[PDB]
Amino acid sequence: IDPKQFGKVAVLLGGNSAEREVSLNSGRLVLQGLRDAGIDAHPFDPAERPLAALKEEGFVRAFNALHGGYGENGQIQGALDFYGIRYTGSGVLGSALGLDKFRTKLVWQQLGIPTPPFEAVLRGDDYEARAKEIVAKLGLPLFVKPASIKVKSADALPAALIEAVKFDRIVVVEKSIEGGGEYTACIAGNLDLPVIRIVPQYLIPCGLTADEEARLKVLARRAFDVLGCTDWGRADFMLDADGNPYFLEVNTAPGMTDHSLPPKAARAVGISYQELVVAVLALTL
Repeated sequence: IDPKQFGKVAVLLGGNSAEREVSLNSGRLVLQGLRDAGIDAHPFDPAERPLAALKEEGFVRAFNALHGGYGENGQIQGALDFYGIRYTGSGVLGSALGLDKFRTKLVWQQLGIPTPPFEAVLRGDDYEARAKEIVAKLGLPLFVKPASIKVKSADALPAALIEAVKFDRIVVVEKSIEGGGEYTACIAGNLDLPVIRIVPQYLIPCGLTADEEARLKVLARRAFDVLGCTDWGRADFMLDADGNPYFLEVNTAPGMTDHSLPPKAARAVGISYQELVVAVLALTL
């Protein structure tokens, strides 16, 4: 790909979210890789510059290296769509739905994409009542995940429901999957990237058979695509003790630091950092 085909590129980085510092780190490295590949790239921090400057300064496309908040929830995607600026990763629906664990899991359940069973808790519920019904119906341990804390005993759940409804009007109480591990499949166009095991480090080889890895990647890519997400991201999943997968969530704005997942997945099969960034930007052509 001739670098001049990309035109003038903005690397979106920084922003106003809690994850600002990680985004600066991603962005600085994406910018450098693009510039090393000959691409006319420039940083653009939307916490500090007005979004209209993109059109006014002739930027034709953006590599989005923002994390969290408006960088990942469809807001900046919508605003860029409106200004005619192409960008990496998922459009408005994919991004909005991808950050919404509740609706992601409803879509999955209805389309047969396996995902851990769960109950919803809503700001204003009888917290003490629900806890009782939820532990009875689902078991322990549970995870309390605000839609947009691990709980191991029944009487600890109320306090966690009270606390988690402070962060979202909708709280997903999810059954924990035991005995298999946590994994992630990085998605970057048609690049064939290996499954990574996540140890709460990132572990390659993930320790599954090549056949299992191959079928889980197809399934992962489907879990991602059915939400409207396209081109670039991750799908996280648990395996139970027999190797049955359960998808947890997707990520539509993955880290691009030197210690982030996709660079580690890429390097493991001989794809350099620079090649990864160029290929992900290439999808916007």
